[PDB]
Amino acid sequence: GRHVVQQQVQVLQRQASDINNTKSLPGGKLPKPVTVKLTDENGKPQTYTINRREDLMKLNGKVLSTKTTLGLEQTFRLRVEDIGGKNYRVFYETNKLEHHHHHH
Repeated sequence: GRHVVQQQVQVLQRQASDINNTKSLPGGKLPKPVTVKLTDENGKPQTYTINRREDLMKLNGKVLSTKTTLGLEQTFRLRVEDIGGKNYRVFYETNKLEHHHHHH
């Protein structure tokens, strides 16, 4: 359902936090790989292995689909951005229901 996205993206925001709080080996590679799992808009869970802090950027641009009862399946997009020296934050953008942003 929609909670798949809401859970996976939320935990990913925490994942980024872990990655961001974890020290990195020369190059920006991470001590220990983290498994992040996103379900694409077609409904297939893809498991990404974060071996470097920069792997967070791989997730930016990911598309999710949200199936909700009493509504419709909306397209959600995974967005990650830089906040510091190889430090990235995660959130989700929804262009299907725009309250302030307009598509360019």
